[PDB]
Amino acid sequence: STYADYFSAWDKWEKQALPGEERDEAVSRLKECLINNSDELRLDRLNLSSLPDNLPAQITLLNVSYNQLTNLPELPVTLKKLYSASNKLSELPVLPPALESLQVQHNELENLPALPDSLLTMNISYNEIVSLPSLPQALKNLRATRNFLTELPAFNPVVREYFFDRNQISHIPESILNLRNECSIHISDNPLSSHALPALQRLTSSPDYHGPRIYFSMSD
Repeated sequence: STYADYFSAWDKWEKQALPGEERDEAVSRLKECLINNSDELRLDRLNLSSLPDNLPAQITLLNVSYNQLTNLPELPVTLKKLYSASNKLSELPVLPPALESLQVQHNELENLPALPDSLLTMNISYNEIVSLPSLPQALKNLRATRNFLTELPAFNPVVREYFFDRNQISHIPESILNLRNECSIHISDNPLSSHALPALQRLTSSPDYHGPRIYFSMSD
């Protein structure tokens, strides 16, 4: 993509702004990013209902959080960090092959696309997701609070944190019990069996307990 191609598409895109929509500011930022050949582009809090199709191809970080987006365009193949939290996305495009961070919390997602093996961190909290695709083994931080998952996924001592608070999980599987002290699993506010709380209360506070750190209620 050439210089006139970019300025062209961005300039036309800016023309169709609603009142209150900061596409002017967005284009300034787009132009700044291309001129300086920058790795980062931040278009957060610009009241945007969409993005122009052609983002700068060299970017490694894209932040479009806090807008009113409904869809994201195809993403730069080079992208390592995508923040698009607090929008209205109903689905995500295919993810850049080497993405390392995915922050899409507070959207309207129902499904996730395939997750790159490079993924290290993801927050998908406050969406309407019901199942998870296969998880990257490299993944160390997954926040998924307030979705509608009906079960937990199946998982050297690296620090690992899984947040599944406020889902629809009803079964604590034996696979949790085989994780070790380095994994933390947050599981409060799920429709688990009446018995799960006191049962996990006595299990985890025991003198001889080995197994993941489990947070399983609201201090109850």
